[PDB]
This record gives sequence, C-alpha cells and structure tokens, in this order.
Amino acid sequence: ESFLLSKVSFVIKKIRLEKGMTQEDLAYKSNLDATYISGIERNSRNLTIKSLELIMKGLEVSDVVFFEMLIKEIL
Amino acid sequence: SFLLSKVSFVIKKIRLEKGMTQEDLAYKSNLDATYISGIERNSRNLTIKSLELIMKGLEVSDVVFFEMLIKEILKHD
Repeated sequence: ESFLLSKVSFVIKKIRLEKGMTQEDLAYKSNLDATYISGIERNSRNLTIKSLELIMKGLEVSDVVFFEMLIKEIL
Repeated sequence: SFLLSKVSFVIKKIRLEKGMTQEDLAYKSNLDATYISGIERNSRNLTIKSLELIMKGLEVSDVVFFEMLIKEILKHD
C-alpha cells in the first residue's frame, strides 16, 4: 500500500464521521460517485489533488484544519 | 486549483532549499522531468502517490512538509 493514502484516507473518514455525514452524503456534497468514496476509504482508490479538494469542500473543512489533522494522524 | 497552487509551491521551495533542480528530483523521486516541471507551473495533476514519491525525492518528512504547507496557506497580504 501507500502509507500516505492510508493517512489521508483516514483523516477523510474521521471528519466525514465527525460531520455526522455518510459516504453517499459526501459523494453528494463533494460531487463525486459513492463507489469512489467507499473505495478511497479502504485505501482501494487513488485520489488526485482535485478529488481531494472536491472532497474538502464536501467536508466543509479548511485546508489548515485538514492538514493539521493529517500531521496528527502521522503522529 | 488553489490547493495545487500551494502544494506545488512548497514543492519548489524545498526543492530549491535542497540545492536541487527538477531533473534531480525527477531522478531521486523516480518520476519524469516533464511532469516535475508541469506540476510546478500548470500544477499538473499529481495523485497522493506521486506526492509521496516526490516527498522521498525531497528527503523531507510528512510533518515538516505539511507544516510548511499550512505556512504557505497562512501567509498573506
């Protein structure tokens, strides 16, 4: 696997979960397919920087907060 | 993509800090020069894997990189 993917995908789930949000929820707010959101979260899809931004607007989370929560998961 | 803009920028910064050129980082990170240039201007679309690849070309942690990312995000005026 890719250790990075692991941790990005993890912080996505966390926040998605923190947001009382489901997968098809986030698929809907973020303009992607649910298929894609499941996959991503089992480290079974490869997301580009765009999809990540799309996702971050689905999540309603800034880039500072996200990446602060990313480093924390690295730790 | 505003994000691309600031990721790409921290890449160049550290690459530069590292007395490193683009084909240098293409070499160490095991990508194509073509894409390293592309990334740093048109911020060509890099995936999370490519980022990790590049991050090991750069010899920089995930903590320092992302600390340097936020900073580029936070700096203003």
